Amino acid sequence: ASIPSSASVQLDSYNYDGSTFSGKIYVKNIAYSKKVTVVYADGSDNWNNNGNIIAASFSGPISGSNYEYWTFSASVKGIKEFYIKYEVSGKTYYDNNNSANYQVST
Repeated sequence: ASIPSSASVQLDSYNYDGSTFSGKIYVKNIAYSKKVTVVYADGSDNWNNNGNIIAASFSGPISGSNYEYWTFSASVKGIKEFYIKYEVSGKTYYDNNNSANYQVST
């Protein structure tokens, strides 16, 4: 089957409660030196020409497909919007709704 659809990467899911972020990601292995970077926007709603990034960490290869599987927990004090970036030591892409921002269910 063909996994890629949105981009090289697609957001799996994340959780929230009080002030807590816990997120994991579903992305293809292009090369090896990859660095997955969250950009999740503050409780001001969207970036004021800023770049609030928090690096995600790989958990392991996704058994059953040619993809990798990323996880991390974050202490966020105020979030509202976001999009996750796929930054590679060769390329860069974006997983972002359509062309705007993911609204965080707060």
